[PDB]
Amino acid sequence: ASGRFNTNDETKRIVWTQTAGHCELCGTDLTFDYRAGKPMKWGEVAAILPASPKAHTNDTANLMLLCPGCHDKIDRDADGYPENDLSGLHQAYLERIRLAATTPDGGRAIPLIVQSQHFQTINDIPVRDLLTAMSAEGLTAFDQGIKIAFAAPGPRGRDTTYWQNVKDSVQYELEQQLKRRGGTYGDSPALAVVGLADIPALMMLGQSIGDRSKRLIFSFHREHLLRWPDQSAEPPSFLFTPPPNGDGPLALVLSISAQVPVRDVTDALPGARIAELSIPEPSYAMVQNRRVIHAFRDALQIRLSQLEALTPDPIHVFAAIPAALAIEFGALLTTQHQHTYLIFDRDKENQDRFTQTLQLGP
Amino acid sequence: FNTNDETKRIVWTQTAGHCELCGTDLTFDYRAGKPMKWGEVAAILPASPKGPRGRADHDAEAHTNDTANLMLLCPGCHDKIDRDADGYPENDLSGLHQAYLERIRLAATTPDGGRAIPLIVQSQHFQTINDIPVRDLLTAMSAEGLTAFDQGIKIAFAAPGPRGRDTTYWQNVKDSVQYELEQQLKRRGGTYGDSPALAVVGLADIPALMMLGQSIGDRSKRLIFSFHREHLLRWPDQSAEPPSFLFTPPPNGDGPLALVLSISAQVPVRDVTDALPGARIAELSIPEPSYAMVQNRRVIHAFRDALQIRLSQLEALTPDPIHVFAAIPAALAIEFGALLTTQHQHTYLIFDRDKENQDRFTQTLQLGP
Amino acid sequence: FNTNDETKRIVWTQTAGHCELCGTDLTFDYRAGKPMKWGEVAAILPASPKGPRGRADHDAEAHTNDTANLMLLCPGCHDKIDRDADGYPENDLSGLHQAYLERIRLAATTPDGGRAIPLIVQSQHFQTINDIPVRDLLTAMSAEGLTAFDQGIKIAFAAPGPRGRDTTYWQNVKDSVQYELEQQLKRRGGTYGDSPALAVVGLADIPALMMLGQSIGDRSKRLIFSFHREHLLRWPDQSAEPPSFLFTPPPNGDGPLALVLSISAQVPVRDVTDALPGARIAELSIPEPSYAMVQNRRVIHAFRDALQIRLSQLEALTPDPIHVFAAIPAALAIEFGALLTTQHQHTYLIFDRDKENQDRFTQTLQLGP
Amino acid sequence: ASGRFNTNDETKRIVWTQTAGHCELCGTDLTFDYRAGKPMKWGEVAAILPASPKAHTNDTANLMLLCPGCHDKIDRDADGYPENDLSGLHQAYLERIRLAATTPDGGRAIPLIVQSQHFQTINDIPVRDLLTAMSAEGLTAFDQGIKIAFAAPGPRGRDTTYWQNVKDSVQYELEQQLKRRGGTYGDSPALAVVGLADIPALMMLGQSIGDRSKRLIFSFHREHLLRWPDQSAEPPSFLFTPPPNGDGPLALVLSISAQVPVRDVTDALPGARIAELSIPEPSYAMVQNRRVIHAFRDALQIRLSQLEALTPDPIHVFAAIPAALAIEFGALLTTQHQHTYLIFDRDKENQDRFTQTLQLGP
DNA sequence: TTGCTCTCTTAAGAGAGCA
DNA sequence: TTGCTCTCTTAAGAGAGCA
Ligand SMILES: Nc1nc2c(ncn2[C@@H]2O[C@@H]3COP(=O)(O)O[C@@H]4[C@H](O)[C@@H](COP(=O)(O)O[C@H]3[C@H]2O)O[C@H]4n2cnc3c(N)ncnc32)c(=O)[nH]1
Ligand SMILES: Nc1nc2c(ncn2[C@@H]2O[C@@H]3COP(=O)(O)O[C@@H]4[C@H](O)[C@@H](COP(=O)(O)O[C@H]3[C@H]2O)O[C@H]4n2cnc3c(N)ncnc32)c(=O)[nH]1
Ligand SMILES: Nc1nc2c(ncn2[C@@H]2O[C@@H]3COP(=O)(O)O[C@@H]4[C@H](O)[C@@H](COP(=O)(O)O[C@H]3[C@H]2O)O[C@H]4n2cnc3c(N)ncnc32)c(=O)[nH]1
Ligand SMILES: Nc1nc2c(ncn2[C@@H]2O[C@@H]3COP(=O)(O)O[C@@H]4[C@H](O)[C@@H](COP(=O)(O)O[C@H]3[C@H]2O)O[C@H]4n2cnc3c(N)ncnc32)c(=O)[nH]1
Ligand SMILES: [Zn+2]
Ligand SMILES: [Zn+2]
Ligand SMILES: [Zn+2]
Ligand SMILES: [Zn+2]
Repeated sequence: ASGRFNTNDETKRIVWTQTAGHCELCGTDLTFDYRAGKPMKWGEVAAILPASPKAHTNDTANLMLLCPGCHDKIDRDADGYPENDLSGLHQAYLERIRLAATTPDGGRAIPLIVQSQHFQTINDIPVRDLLTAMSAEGLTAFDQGIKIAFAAPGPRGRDTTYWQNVKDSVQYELEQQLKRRGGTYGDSPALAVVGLADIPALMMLGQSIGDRSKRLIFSFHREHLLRWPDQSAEPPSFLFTPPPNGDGPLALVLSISAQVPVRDVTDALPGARIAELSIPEPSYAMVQNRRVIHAFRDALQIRLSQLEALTPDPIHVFAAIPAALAIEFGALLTTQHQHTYLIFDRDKENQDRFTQTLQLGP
Repeated sequence: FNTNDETKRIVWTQTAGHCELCGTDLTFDYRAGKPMKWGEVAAILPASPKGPRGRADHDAEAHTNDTANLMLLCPGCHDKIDRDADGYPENDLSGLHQAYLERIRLAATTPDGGRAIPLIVQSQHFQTINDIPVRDLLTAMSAEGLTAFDQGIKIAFAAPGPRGRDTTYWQNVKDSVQYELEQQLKRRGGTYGDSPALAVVGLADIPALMMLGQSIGDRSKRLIFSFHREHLLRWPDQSAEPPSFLFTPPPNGDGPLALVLSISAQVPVRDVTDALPGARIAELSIPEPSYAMVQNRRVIHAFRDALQIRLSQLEALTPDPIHVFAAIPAALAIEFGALLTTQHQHTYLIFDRDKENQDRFTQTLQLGP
Repeated sequence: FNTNDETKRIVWTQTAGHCELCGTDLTFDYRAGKPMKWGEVAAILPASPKGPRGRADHDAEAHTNDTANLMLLCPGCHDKIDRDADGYPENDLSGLHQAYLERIRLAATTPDGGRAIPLIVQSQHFQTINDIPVRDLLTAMSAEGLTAFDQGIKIAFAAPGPRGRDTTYWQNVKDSVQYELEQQLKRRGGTYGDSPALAVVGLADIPALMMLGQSIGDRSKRLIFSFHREHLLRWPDQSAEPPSFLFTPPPNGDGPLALVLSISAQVPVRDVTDALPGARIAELSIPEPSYAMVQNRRVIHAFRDALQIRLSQLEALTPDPIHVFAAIPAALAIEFGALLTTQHQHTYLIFDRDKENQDRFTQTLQLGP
Repeated sequence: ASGRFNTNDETKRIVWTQTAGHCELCGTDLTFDYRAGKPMKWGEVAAILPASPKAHTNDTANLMLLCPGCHDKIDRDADGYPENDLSGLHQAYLERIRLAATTPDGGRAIPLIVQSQHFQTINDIPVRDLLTAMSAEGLTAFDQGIKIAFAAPGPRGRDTTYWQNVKDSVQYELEQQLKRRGGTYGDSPALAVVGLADIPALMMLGQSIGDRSKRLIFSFHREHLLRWPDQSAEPPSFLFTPPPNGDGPLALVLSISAQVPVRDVTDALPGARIAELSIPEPSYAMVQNRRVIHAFRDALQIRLSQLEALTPDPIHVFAAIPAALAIEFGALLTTQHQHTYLIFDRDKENQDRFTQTLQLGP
């Protein structure tokens, strides 16, 4: 349409970069020639047009990149300016490109390693291993990682005070690091967390971090370490057997890492009515990727909704589950609603007898 | 063995002139104000096989101008990846490169979808951090073609005090929804015009989110978004078919009418009748209650349609208030509120789980006229 | 013409291995976890006279190892100053260089002064942004030798609602001072030990800051800091002599006893008697009321001593409450509160300016037993 | 004392850098030899000692730099480890060095230029000029500056609605940019602001920004532009003449840029009782540095405390003051306390007649 | 078993005949 | 009046005789 707008080569380079080399009206990639091995004729495969009718109309930011076909459908005056205003559409297009181009700063993250004193001695997880696993997924620490070890219990054992001090220790550290807002919008950083400790302690870590913020669990794997064994693996089916009817105490057995024998459960809890969540082939190596953790939580909560409806009384939990799953179990039970859960764990200093160690509830 | 000028121009173009590893803008110096191209076109596999990530089986000449091997980096990111090859291996750099490039391509091919005011409303009544990232809402908006003129509004309720969610707490929630939000929309009004749509995501007390919905319904157009435990602000599955919303009508009687919503979880009847003796329970539910069920916005719209039907039926049964006991996702709480704006002008008394009374349901806010 | 290794080692040493223009740590890569020296020793005046800031009268060889011409910079800051010489001229770069070096030298020669918990308490009752920077408190602490194990506690009151500073507002202020703060000190307790001192700075409602002082007095040791309109958290003048705190005793009578504090400004009597008819006014003042008068902590201590005297005298005059009308700096409001902890256990009724009643003084909080 | 701890050269370089090359117990600069032209003997002028008695005792971060004199007063075992723990003192010393080394990120800042439509046309202030003035003082923008121009008034004039829309426009922009927290501690950025507009509008900008945050005013100077004329200049004395006694309206004349004639004040305000704040030599060029602005505010508030005490009635303001001073005047009057001020300004389209244009108050 | 001199590597702008 | 080839500049690590 009538005239054409003139641009020097420097202006062309600027407009091509801020648009990512696509037509702003149809989205066609105007670098097709290069992708094909043909030389780029930058000034032939694109037209540059001011977005507004004819004193910043020529400022680079108010200049548009269009393919020739879309440029030909634009009515223009003898100077190459549009007759109708496309400023809104153009500024919107630039905004979508910037949001995508700035997405890497959405990775700002706090590293957090939590261990028992025992696994810290036998199987220390250094910050370096968490950082490289974080980096490969786009999660970017900006300061020193938090590396915590759960305090050893005194004579009173792991009583309510012990567990409340654990939760305060973890949350004090997290909140200080979650004040370190940054990036394009001032968002709090993401949390990148790995745990290796007894299952009740790991559930208390889940109680501490919750599941209502940008948070990514990582997992320590005997063979693959902090790297995910297989990003393309599909989560397994989580099989459920419902509890028999009766008045005995309700028990939830989680047979994920291994098959828990019923006799060990009824030894610790006489009269137990066992409901069980299992997978077809229990294995210590089952946490192939993060989706497995998400799938476990989804299946678990579906069944806890059924079990909590069955009775007002506590649900007694006997879990053989991987560490990353134990954290997600704790984080799931952080709504306002609180059913009473009594967590049993095997005491390795008392011939692996299931022992009640933790209570979650109102 | 140098990268030619056409290829460097392509690298700058397909990355939009930002660092692929940290997102900083490399086309301008914001400190002193001069346009400048201060990035570096960086090689993943080096020319020298002795360099970082060096390999003997790498034909350097066959890849000098291969943009699969060339990243736009700030000088600092570039200096670090060349000093720590084991920490920044080829396969990890290549995957981040391809992922960065694909996000830009998808933004460039997304058609304009209009404008909206981003609105985040979140509570502090959990015993854990609760925080919706702004970037993630803006990104979900952008995936649908929606842009905004600023990063929008973010309201965080004051936390409960030493007495829990008491009368003062709920006064404060009201003031946040009915005064603070309105004052911030007024200020930003003008930039967005006469009737700007609100792109809204909530994660807050269920009675609060119902009050928000009522307040924003009608007054403004609305595009609902949802926070999801696995997918955050991204819709889990745009192809998922909504579930069936099963309704159970109340028994006949003179007892108080209760509307139970069992969507996130099965609400036990014993807990309703303990709070409201003689309750005549009507229930909306899905076949498999689950926290994860908000798969796409069509799920939200199907809930609305199913409940709009049932609410008019229940208000006919009696002129006395309807008592709500709801285990529902946060986005559905907002939609429930929006149904009560001007049409369903019956009094609704909202019950909620009370951590100060052993998880019993107690009465919180009254909605309606 | 290259900088020798000894001089580069000096540059890295005197800058503590951080970028002199942006403060980033250049001794470590936090993303992937490897110690690495990723900075650059940069020349202000270049070797080539054609380069950025180039000059013909610069003997490059006489300055190759002159640390007055050499800055430790990140690669990005370095790349920008070399691309915009007019935006980053020699005289501006040299001044920032010398200022960076002198701050490090002063920190290194500051003797250890102990530990303290940083505590910021601020309101939202102004019609403008109100925000005390954390860095500035930590820096004032460090100038006195005080360090902390974390950046400390920062409490921001909820803003007034649509009814102004009503009963709900003051309940919330109380909960912030008496529950939120105590819960955060409990959590951080253990790291700081049995009796950790609080390095406290307030900028909040005068009655709130008095309530804070009462709550923190005795319970904990205290190092008071002050926000100043010109100097921020830095003491304006450590050599300034405190002013004389002039006291005017109340007239004899049976009327209500009023304590007027005219330190920031002269409180008009008409405004006291309008709020409290029959008031018998005692007044503490300085010769020249001014918002700027908190020149150093000795000024604060002199106010405390002057007022401790007068408060015991006034409580003897009558067992009925003392009515406070105060135009005082925020740090003195905190100290007033601390005097009322366990010693002055008389009832004090705090009046404040009310924007909802045309700037009249109205009653707010009651302090005491 | 007995043994000595051994370090390789790489460890020495790390310890010297994290301590800034000073003795951690006495603060002596151990780079004295270099400053004198003598070669550095790094291993002779300093000793490196673990801070804690004898498994991170040898980690670089737990290693101390001491001068030989202070090292000799440390009792050590045969391995060179201290017998008493200096970990607390050492970690404190490192913390003070880091706080100083990170001080440049305390400069993160939002640029803000505010102008009238008139001065935007006649004397546009580009962002570049503000940025370079910011940069020279250590203030560092991270995104595009805000550049606002006050809306022209409609038929109703600059009424209360006009002025409330100004204040909302300014505060909306500021607060969005003050969400861009960052740096070491998550602080909101500093505001760097320059105004060039009519004095009432500039006072409304001061009402919008306040004086209770990290904020630095800049000033446009006819000769020196946005750069300060003279950083070493001492502020002038601000002379005050008190108002005569009577019942007429109270007027505050500010004769800073120029001497305001009394007849112009009494023409606009019959019966005016004039109090005046002036300097010895009024001049358009008087804003030599930022301390001048601070000094003006301190002197002004001292006198406003006197005048507001004199009468409950409004104070009528007739100001010939520089633009930067007009902003600080507006920001001063943002406490909870509010006396009524009526601002008169010369109407350049009505032969420069002083005209009441703005009211500040409860 | 540094711990000084000189070569090497990687990025960039500059400019020189020509398009 | 780019708009490809080759030289130039600035930083760094590497390593080679020697300390
Ligand atoms: N076989 C079996 N195991 C049972 C039974 N009843 C309970 N369990 C417990 O389940 C866990 C299974 O081992 P895991 O490696 O899959 O998960 C553990 C667990 O989450 C956490 C703490 O260890 P532990 O107390 O031994 O719990 C073990 C078992 O007692 O950390 C995980 N963990 C432990 N070591 C590692 C490691 N090297 N790598 C990764 N994760 C680890 C029952 O009947 N049978
Ligand atoms: N399981 C269960 N929950 C019940 C029962 N009776 C009442 N409830 C309440 O329903 C909500 C279910 O959690 P949700 O995540 O599906 O939805 C909540 C809700 O819309 C809002 C506020 O949370 P809350 O007050 O805890 O209400 C919770 C429960 O108390 O926000 C949603 N929400 C909370 N956490 C998240 C999260 N991490 N991600 C997304 N949305 C969230 C009953 O019997 N059983
Ligand atoms: N001029 C004047 N002020 C009066 C009168 N009657 C009562 N007042 C109140 O005194 C305070 C004086 O301001 P200040 O800055 O010296 O101290 C305040 C005060 O300690 C706290 C809360 O502010 P506010 O409620 O406005 O109380 C203001 C006034 O209403 O914080 C201090 N504070 C406020 N702003 C700042 C700031 N920018 N920098 C530092 N401290 C600040 C009366 O007749 N006249
Ligand atoms: N001579 C004189 N001036 C009087 C009298 N009564 C009132 N005034 C006003 O004072 C201002 C003095 O000029 P300034 O340059 O020192 O400050 C102005 C003012 O702060 C703002 C708007 O300008 P204006 O409306 O002309 O106010 C002028 C006068 O009317 O911006 C400042 N300003 C204007 N132009 C510039 C500039 N080029 N550079 C810097 N600042 C400027 C009275 O009796 N006599
Ligand atoms: Zn097109
Ligand atoms: Zn980068
Ligand atoms: Zn830097
Ligand atoms: Zn010493």
